[PDB]
Amino acid sequence: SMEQVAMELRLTELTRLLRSVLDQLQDKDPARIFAQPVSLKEVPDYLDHIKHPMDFATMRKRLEAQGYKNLHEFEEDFDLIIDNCMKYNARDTVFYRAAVRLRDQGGVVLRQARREVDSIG
Repeated sequence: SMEQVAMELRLTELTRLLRSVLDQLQDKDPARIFAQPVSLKEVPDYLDHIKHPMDFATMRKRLEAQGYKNLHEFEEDFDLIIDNCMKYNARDTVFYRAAVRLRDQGGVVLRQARREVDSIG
């Protein structure tokens, strides 16, 4: 149908907007602490602590399969990256501090993406 195709053009455009959001959020992590999954070879107990691991490469794979239906789902994944880090790592670590900075900095980007999604439909 024509409706299904119109829908698919909107998801494609949302995917387009979310890709730009993702790049902007990832720039706020120049150390690349959040680029890749936590290694289970290097942190063998990780899944005993963290039930839903997340990272920017995993988000990108979902993104390119158009697996984000709306901004809320994309934000959920971003929040996992931060929230998992802040639990597993203590307050006085470079990792925890990097998460705080990414949250703070990403907030600005997410604030305007929400306006852009509502605005453009």
